[PDB]
Amino acid sequence: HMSKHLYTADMFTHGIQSAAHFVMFFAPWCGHCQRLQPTWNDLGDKYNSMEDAKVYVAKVDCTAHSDVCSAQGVRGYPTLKLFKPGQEAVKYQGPRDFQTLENWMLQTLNE
Repeated sequence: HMSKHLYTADMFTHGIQSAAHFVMFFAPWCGHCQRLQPTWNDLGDKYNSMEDAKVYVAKVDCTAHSDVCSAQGVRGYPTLKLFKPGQEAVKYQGPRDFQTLENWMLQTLNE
């Protein structure tokens, strides 16, 4: 369930410079991260396949890429960041249900 929408370090570095990304930094031992996996998969399934996609939904396993999580100043798990090419990243804080996540992502995209 956590295998879906996983990015490599290289995919992350280039992806966040090519298009908007809502990225989940997580750990397999993170209980909140586990419960969030199915919602994040739905978000990815809906948006990552869209034609002419303006946003992409991805994951970075911190236990696989500690160097990436360190560089992103990750504090606590999961950490939800929206990256926009050129602009500065925004850490999401708030309820983690599908409707709220989607609405915040959409509002934050056009700012």
